[PDB]
Amino acid sequence: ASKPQPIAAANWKCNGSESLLVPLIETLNAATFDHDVQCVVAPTFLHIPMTKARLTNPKFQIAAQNAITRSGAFTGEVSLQILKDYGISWVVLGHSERRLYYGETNEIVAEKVAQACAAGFHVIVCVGETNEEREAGRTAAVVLTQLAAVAQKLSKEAWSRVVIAYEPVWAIGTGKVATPQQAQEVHELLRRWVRSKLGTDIAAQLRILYGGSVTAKNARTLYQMRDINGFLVGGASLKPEFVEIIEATK
Amino acid sequence: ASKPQPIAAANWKCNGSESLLVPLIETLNAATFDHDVQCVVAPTFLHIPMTKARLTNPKFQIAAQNAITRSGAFTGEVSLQILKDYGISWVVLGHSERRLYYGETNEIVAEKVAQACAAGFHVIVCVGETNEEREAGRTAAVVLTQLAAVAQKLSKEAWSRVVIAYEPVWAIGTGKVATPQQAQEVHELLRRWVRSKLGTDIAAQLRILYGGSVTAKNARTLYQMRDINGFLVGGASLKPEFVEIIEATK
Ligand SMILES: O=S(=O)(O)CCCSc1nc2ccccc2s1
Repeated sequence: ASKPQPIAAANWKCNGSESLLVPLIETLNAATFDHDVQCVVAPTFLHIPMTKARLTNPKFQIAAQNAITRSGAFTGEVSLQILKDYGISWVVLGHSERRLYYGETNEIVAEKVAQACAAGFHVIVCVGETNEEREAGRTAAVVLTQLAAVAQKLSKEAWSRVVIAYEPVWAIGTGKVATPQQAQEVHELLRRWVRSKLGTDIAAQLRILYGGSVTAKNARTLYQMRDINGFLVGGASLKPEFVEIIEATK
Repeated sequence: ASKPQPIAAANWKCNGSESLLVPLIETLNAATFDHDVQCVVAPTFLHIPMTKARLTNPKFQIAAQNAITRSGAFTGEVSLQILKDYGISWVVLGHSERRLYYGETNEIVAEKVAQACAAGFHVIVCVGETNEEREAGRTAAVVLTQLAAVAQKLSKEAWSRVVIAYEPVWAIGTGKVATPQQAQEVHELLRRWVRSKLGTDIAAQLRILYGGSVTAKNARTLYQMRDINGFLVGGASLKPEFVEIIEATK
């Protein structure tokens, strides 16, 4: 029925410096919103400590940009347990960049999401087709296969901590945002699939966010679509306009 | 010639928590090392901040366990520039776990090392052959090709900030503890290659660290080997025992 609580998530990706983030964080702290909205900021692992120490806005949660399922002999990686111990309860998993550059198959992503949910994390699970896949008319087949791989490892209860982020690969950092119709069409497909497998309530309460060239200028029109519950913001999240994007979820 | 300054590096891998690392750090801080030695601790990115704010032992430098060549749209990753801005001047690259689980090829490792050196970092370059490769009699071909790949991208002057770590992946991967003799067998060929391809000066100043199983029990015997200049320690580097391992390089 009515839309669940919206989410405005910032993916700073592999960017940042203390001198840059300090002022940015202060802007976030001074920002107020008159509607219920879950704001999220995902710094690089290296910047999580300074962010957690400085960010005070209660409507904000800190998320890691990735994580592996187990602590151990995995040089260079950061596990969910390590993040949990540090007080981080949100995490982005399966980002297109990780599926494409760092060998994250649908199954690997699913294992990550499964362990994250079991660990009590709110997970922003990313899905999305490439330009070639959309041109070949494989969009639905692709995103449903990505989502299905994850769902198969989750229990019914786990969905209360699951968030889906649809980011068409052709819309990431290209300045070519999906039209409201294009986004709505996929969000519908995703939610309808979830409903067929998990029921009315879970499908209705599920937040499905759009990501890919989202800006303060195109955010409002996108958010008004019936099946869009917020955004995963890349480039514009490291700018002051990110506050306007949040306001766009009112 | 005499051995150059030894290095005792701790690779904490994907392990750590405030409760574990604080006591260990203060234990390292309390220890006093009378000889010339470069100590290194490589915490996960998440723990680098607490380590930098707490580590005081004068013999220590803090290193990252990995890094990518550039900042940008690489969700989950940390770039060399972000680390440098944070004040981290040491980095481990090409560790077997990344070459095996995260598809880091010789070219990828070589490129990372080249940009690292260009960025002014001291780099611990990891090389090593698997059990299969060793059983096929390919130890030399494998490790030297890995080393050659990185060597081709560097200039002679860069080696002053390069460090090689030999990982007997064949031993680690089979749950075995390589003997000082098996360790030295590879260090001998590694230095022979460096001596003939890069120069007598480079070979004499180059630290070639043993990255196999090192504990307070076998550290001294390993360091006694002619071509071993220290270690890249695993599990034991997370224990107070690491103090004795460092002392074994005297
Ligand atoms: O060479 S293989 O690909 O068969 C094994 C590589 C070791 S990676 C892994 N190590 C552990 C250890 C405990 C639990 C789960 C895992 S996955």
